[PDB]
Amino acid sequence: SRKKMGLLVMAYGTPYKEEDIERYYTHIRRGRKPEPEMLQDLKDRYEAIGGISPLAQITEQQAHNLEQHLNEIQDEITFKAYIGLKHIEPFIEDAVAEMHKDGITEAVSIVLAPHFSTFSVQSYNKRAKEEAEKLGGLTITSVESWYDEPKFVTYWVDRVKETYASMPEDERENAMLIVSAHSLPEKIKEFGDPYPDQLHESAKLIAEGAGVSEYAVGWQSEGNTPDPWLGPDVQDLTRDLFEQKGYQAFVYVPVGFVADHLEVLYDNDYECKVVTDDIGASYYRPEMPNAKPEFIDALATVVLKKLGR
Ligand SMILES: [Cl-]
Ligand SMILES: [Cl-]
Ligand SMILES: [Co+2]
Ligand SMILES: [Mg+2]
Ligand SMILES: [Mg+2]
Ligand SMILES: [Mg+2]
Repeated sequence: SRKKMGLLVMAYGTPYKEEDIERYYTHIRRGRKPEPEMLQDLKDRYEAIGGISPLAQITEQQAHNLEQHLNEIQDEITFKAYIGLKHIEPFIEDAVAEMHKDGITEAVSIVLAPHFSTFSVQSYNKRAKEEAEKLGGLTITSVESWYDEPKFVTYWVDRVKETYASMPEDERENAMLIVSAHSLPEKIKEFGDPYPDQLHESAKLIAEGAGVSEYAVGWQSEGNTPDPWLGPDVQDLTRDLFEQKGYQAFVYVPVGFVADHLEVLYDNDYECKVVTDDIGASYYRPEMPNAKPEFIDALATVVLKKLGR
């Protein structure tokens, strides 16, 4: 009775083992192999955050729990998850070819990043669709953004409320909430890319829901292309706000990220923590969504809304 549909779950990708780091960052750096000192530094960072292998496992669990949950909560469609990644196998093109090979004719896609950008989401969506077109007989409907899904907002609102409630009274009245996403080159503005506006809306929605009146928006994890990247960076922002108003606690919500990956476990929990430690402020960073049931239900809702179900 049920209609079969592919569920294409797309993400940046993460290395699967230490020996993957070289090829992974080469791919990110557009063919430019990192120098030996950069490779060793990267290996050290991954060791510092508890190792590499749990990273890719999170994406796999998110895709599979999403598949199973979608299949449980409605009775019209049977979904089959396929993971397509940007910077490591299985690549996006590989996943589409496999759906096509398995006889899938209709699919829905979603990127594991809630905010639309021309650089990331649009590019993944275009690549998926071009491959489907090249093969023929397979169509894909693509989710473009989902930062504004109530259930996803609620996830972060609830985590923020819990954090502020755990604070001693003096920190609670002198805390600052920093809401962030991965920086992109500023030149996306040339196309009217709504990515920065969507991060600001994410921050508004989360702060409002949590009852937090003092918050700011920052960016993190900028690459090293020559042209300017979106700022301010979370490290500079933290220090600027501290020098400005003397906050005693900083709460970091990297809403652009969905998992315990390097850019959270290192770029927040180490790099921002260095700054808060230096200024004598408390550091808080609530749990990332990962594959938790509340997050999986939000993602399932997004997918079913996109399909008009
Ligand atoms: Cl959409
Ligand atoms: Cl959008
Ligand atoms: Co990055
Ligand atoms: Mg080894
Ligand atoms: Mg929308
Ligand atoms: Mg960095």
